[PDB]
Amino acid sequence: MAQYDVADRSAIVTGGGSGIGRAVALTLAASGAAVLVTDLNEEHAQAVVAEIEAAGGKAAALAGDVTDPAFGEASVAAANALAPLKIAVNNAGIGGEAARVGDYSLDSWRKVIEVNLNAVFYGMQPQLKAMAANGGGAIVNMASILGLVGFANSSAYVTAKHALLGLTQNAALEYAADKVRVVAVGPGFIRTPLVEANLSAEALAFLEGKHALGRLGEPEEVASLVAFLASDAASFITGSYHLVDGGYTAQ
Amino acid sequence: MAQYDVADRSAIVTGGGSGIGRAVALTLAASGAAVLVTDLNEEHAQAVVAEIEAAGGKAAALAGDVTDPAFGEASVAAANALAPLKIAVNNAGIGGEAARVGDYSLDSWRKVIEVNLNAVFYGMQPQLKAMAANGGGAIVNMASILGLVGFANSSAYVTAKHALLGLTQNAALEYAADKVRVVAVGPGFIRTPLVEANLSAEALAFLEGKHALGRLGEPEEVASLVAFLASDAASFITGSYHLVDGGYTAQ
Amino acid sequence: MAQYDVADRSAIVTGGGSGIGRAVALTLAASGAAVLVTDLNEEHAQAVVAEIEAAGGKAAALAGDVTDPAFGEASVAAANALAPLKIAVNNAGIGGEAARVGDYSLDSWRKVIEVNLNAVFYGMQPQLKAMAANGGGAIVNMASILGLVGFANSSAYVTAKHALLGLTQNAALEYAADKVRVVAVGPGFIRTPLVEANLSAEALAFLEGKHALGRLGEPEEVASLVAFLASDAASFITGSYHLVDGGYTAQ
Amino acid sequence: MAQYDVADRSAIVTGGGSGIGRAVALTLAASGAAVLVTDLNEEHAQAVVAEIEAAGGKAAALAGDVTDPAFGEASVAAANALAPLKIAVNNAGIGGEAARVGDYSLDSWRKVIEVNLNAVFYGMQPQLKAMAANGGGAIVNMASILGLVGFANSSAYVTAKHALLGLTQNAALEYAADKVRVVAVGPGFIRTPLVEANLSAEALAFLEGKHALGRLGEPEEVASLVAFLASDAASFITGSYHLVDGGYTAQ
Ligand SMILES: NC(=O)c1ccc[n+]([C@@H]2O[C@H](COP(=O)([O-])OP(=O)(O)OC[C@H]3O[C@@H](n4cnc5c(N)ncnc54)[C@H](O)[C@@H]3O)[C@@H](O)[C@H]2O)c1
Ligand SMILES: NC(=O)c1ccc[n+]([C@@H]2O[C@H](COP(=O)([O-])OP(=O)(O)OC[C@H]3O[C@@H](n4cnc5c(N)ncnc54)[C@H](O)[C@@H]3O)[C@@H](O)[C@H]2O)c1
Ligand SMILES: NC(=O)c1ccc[n+]([C@@H]2O[C@H](COP(=O)([O-])OP(=O)(O)OC[C@H]3O[C@@H](n4cnc5c(N)ncnc54)[C@H](O)[C@@H]3O)[C@@H](O)[C@H]2O)c1
Ligand SMILES: NC(=O)c1ccc[n+]([C@@H]2O[C@H](COP(=O)([O-])OP(=O)(O)OC[C@H]3O[C@@H](n4cnc5c(N)ncnc54)[C@H](O)[C@@H]3O)[C@@H](O)[C@H]2O)c1
Ligand SMILES: [Zn+2]
Ligand SMILES: [Zn+2]
Ligand SMILES: [Zn+2]
Ligand SMILES: [Zn+2]
Ligand SMILES: [Zn+2]
Ligand SMILES: [Zn+2]
Ligand SMILES: [Zn+2]
Ligand SMILES: [Zn+2]
Ligand SMILES: [Zn+2]
Ligand SMILES: [Zn+2]
Repeated sequence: MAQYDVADRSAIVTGGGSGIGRAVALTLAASGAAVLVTDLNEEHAQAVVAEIEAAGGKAAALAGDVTDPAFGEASVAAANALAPLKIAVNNAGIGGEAARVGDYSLDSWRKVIEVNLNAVFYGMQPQLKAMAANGGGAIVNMASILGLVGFANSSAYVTAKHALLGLTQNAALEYAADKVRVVAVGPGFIRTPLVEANLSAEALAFLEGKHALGRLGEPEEVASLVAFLASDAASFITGSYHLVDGGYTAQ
Repeated sequence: MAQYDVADRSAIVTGGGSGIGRAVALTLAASGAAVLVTDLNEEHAQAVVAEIEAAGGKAAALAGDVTDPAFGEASVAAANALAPLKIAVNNAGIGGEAARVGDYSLDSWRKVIEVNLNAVFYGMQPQLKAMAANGGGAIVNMASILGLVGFANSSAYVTAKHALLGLTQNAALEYAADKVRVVAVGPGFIRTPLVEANLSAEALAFLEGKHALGRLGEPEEVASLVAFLASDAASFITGSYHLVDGGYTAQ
Repeated sequence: MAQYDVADRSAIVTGGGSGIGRAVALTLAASGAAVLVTDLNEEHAQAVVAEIEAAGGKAAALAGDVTDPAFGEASVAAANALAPLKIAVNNAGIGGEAARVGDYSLDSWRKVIEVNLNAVFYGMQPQLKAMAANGGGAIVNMASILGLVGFANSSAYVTAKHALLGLTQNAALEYAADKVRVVAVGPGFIRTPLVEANLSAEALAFLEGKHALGRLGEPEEVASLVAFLASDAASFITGSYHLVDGGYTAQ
Repeated sequence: MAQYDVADRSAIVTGGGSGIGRAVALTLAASGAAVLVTDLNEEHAQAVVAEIEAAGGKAAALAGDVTDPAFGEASVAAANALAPLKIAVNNAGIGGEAARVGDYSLDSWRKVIEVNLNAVFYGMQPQLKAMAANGGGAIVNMASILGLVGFANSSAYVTAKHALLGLTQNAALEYAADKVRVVAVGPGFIRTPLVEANLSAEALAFLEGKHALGRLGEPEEVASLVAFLASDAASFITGSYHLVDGGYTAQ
């Protein structure tokens, strides 16, 4: 019977057509949030919107690329047109080329920075200004355990994640006075069916060994934290990093 | 309309007679938890159980000293009477003398360690075993911003809150496989009646400037995070540190 | 009267003609390091080389832009031509537009990222492979206290410097087997010529008041740490972040 | 040919008789420091002074228990007699029992805390006062990787070392005005001869795998960083925690 004060407000969830973003959208809607579900995938974004409408919640699907600053502008105006924008979850992420730092391809590095960092930046610009004018809010940026620690062959990913904590802090420092809070969430390895369906049974069991809890997290487990940080309950929580990693980074 | 997944179990709130402890007990009871308010101050702890009971909640008081390991054994029994124990908040803490390391009294150092660190460990011992026995749960150790950063003339206090992150980290690693989660919460300067009663207007301002949000935090604001990480919704969050600091440590 | 085990090997130092990168190159070459001083400003790189050679040290200038991957291929080759490349200090950086996250120029954001992060990555690529090749070495990345904590209106910079900590961690993990150590250094505010030149005395004062020591650092004071980490003495130090901030991030 | 600007003054190295304390004494002395080995083992402390005078340096033993505040007072008198005290390494530490938090021996916990933390504090009080009067100095506090991250079954230790970073921060803030620097070192697992002696082949192989460099640290490698941070070359470094771990904490 978990419910969060996220009503009477619109909420953007970028990359919300699948996995953790989906879990976020559904959870936020199911506490009364007007959820603008944005994604490169028009059809997934609609497929989610349909569940939220079917569950009894308001939700709308903008399709687009977060690397387009204009698309960030157009997700804020679409959200504001459901309810005042008072929530943004910059979740949309790709995993990138699997290569060492000396072998990493300059286009693949640049792509991973563009999406996992710069698109969060482009998205935040019209989120901060909207929330700031309409009296306050909460931006949740989707980082990782790998915004704190390393993992071999995922340098660009590791690097992007790490960058987010600094942009999170700075946005939080700058817009605290406008009562717009900015936090970062830091999951351990989550069973997003991309992961499940990409990994061998041997590989899955290895990562499982990295986390003290002895499993991978579920999307719903990240969403619950995101929803809490996005709520009025977390009114004193800004600029900070929050792990959901079943004890990965504790050793 | 915030509500947390803590029903059908007992919660020990140490130093729950007053301040953030009192906010926590209130907030935990209100969502269905059976709260054992433990305090030195038997009557404070009673006063709090009444508000719970006059709000429809369930709760009992136990007066004792967390510095006595026995009292921590006795707190777990008393809680497990009410319902199976699955939450414990080690919240009880004290200020200690206002001095520089080189001028610190060997008693005030030893005292602040004993209460603010050792007593947290003493309570944890039975807390863990009892939670493991009954298939798992959640321990939230009340730390601070000052378990991460310094404050001048509060060495003993800062040292103790730093310590708590390690204890938290080890306990989480060691009892993951028992589904017993352990986390720590770092508030910024909270507006308790003792802080309101102690601070000059000038000193109060100075601390406000140090927080990005441009105010001290309210107890209910710490209470909310604690209730969430104590809840089933936080089932993948363990060993981690969680700030509720209004952007104090983001600069 | 300090000396460093940095002899019989070549040492790239990006941003070499000015402030901190200059001090690095001096300190390294004064312990017998063959210093390639690389920089946009040919004639600034030349003026440092001369100071080295004048003190007895072996140094070469190679003016260009680190935002060209070609110019890190070339910088390495021209280092290997003096002595085996066993040291690289990715020090070159820029500050970017003084503006809020919401108002931040996209041009300036991408230009601050490019120099401070991507160029570090482009120049680390051949560095890593080159040092791996001459049976080991050490890369030092010039981050900041602002890879740890925020400073408002410098979001891009802060974001960039935060990123380096991940890249650094990932490089280290990935090339530890090949005995190539990677480490970040985090200075606080340093009185470079350009910092002394553009700060007003009022600004300068305010900053000194945020550092415990009550002054800004000197470049001499950053180069020593850089030199030590880049030496054979720091043989068991890889992947870690080392603050030279006069107590700035301790509060 | 590494040398450190640690001359024209006395150093305290507590635990200076064996392992990382012994390596520290040897390294400091060689660069013109007048070392006061202080240790429990009367003999071992003397055998280290002998190695120091044999290589040509200046050194004195003083056998005692750091847990005795008076012995700190006496150690500092002894140092101030050799030369004005401007180094203090609080190196002296013990393991405690290998048990879970819930089963952990209450005296073994209290013992560990007493030495690893409180003794460092007891010792610091006269260290700090003496260094402020005689125009500044440095205090290196020996922490560990286990001051940041957990290790299963060593909870009292992990706790004690975490605590050191708080004490280290606070001291640093309070006496920065008096030019007393306070830092912490975090070694990874170090194959000191006592550790060479107590590990099975199976257990040593397990720890080596946890370190990116794929071997345990040598005590000379920890000795070098301690020496640097203690030196005039580190004059803008205070309040900070310096890992020498072999990439242990970078994953
Ligand atoms: N183990 C994990 O899965 C894990 C752990 C930590 C953090 N994360 C982060 O969580 C977020 C979501 O991860 P996930 O595992 O749920 O991913 P996913 O692959 O399941 O879904 C991500 C969605 O992002 C969308 N997307 C990609 N690029 C886009 C772009 N340029 N514009 C718009 N939409 C775009 C895709 O359509 C996709 O549906 C990412 O930021 C990821 O980095 C994932
Ligand atoms: N500024 C703040 O108020 C602030 C900020 C961050 C963290 N905290 C932490 O929150 C916790 C609660 O602090 P607060 O501000 O609500 O203070 P408080 O004094 O208002 O409440 C603390 C309660 O703990 C009890 N207590 C103290 N020592 C005890 C002992 N040995 N045995 C049993 N009960 C004992 C007291 O009787 C008191 O009722 C402490 O750990 C404190 O350090 C407080
Ligand atoms: N307060 C400070 O000065 C301070 C403190 C912390 C960190 N840092 C970092 O230290 C490094 C040096 O900064 P600084 O203070 O010495 O500044 P600086 O301007 O004095 O030195 C930077 C040098 O890099 C050169 N440069 C810039 N872009 C380049 C490019 N694309 N290719 C080649 N050369 C280029 C400049 O011409 C200059 O010689 C940077 O990474 C900076 O962020 C500086
Ligand atoms: N693997 C490692 O060796 C390692 C890694 C990281 C941190 N550390 C820390 O490094 C420090 C030195 O440990 P070590 O590896 O040299 O261990 P060690 O046991 O070889 O040396 C510790 C020394 O301290 C002395 N000592 C102990 N209690 C004392 C007391 N009360 N008063 C005076 N002297 C006392 C002992 O006689 C001994 O010579 C400790 O603080 C330890 O926790 C050790
Ligand atoms: Zn389509
Ligand atoms: Zn599909
Ligand atoms: Zn499944
Ligand atoms: Zn109030
Ligand atoms: Zn700070
Ligand atoms: Zn030119
Ligand atoms: Zn010029
Ligand atoms: Zn000057
Ligand atoms: Zn050996
Ligand atoms: Zn780790």
